[PDB]
Amino acid sequence: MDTCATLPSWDASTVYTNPQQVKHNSKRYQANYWTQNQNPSTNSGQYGPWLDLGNCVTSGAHHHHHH
Repeated sequence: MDTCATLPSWDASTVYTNPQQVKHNSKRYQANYWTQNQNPSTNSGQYGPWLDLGNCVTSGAHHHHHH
């Protein structure tokens, strides 16, 4: 069962926060701070409302070592 089918989801009215993951069209994205409600691709420059994540699952290997 998918790692990316248990992620939180965004709500259209809600202003989003620091980089938790939210999902849409069964992929995810990550907000940095308050959103623009614009496309992320076009905002791939100056200001970063939300990042468009290339993957769904987190990367292999874990630099955090469970302290």
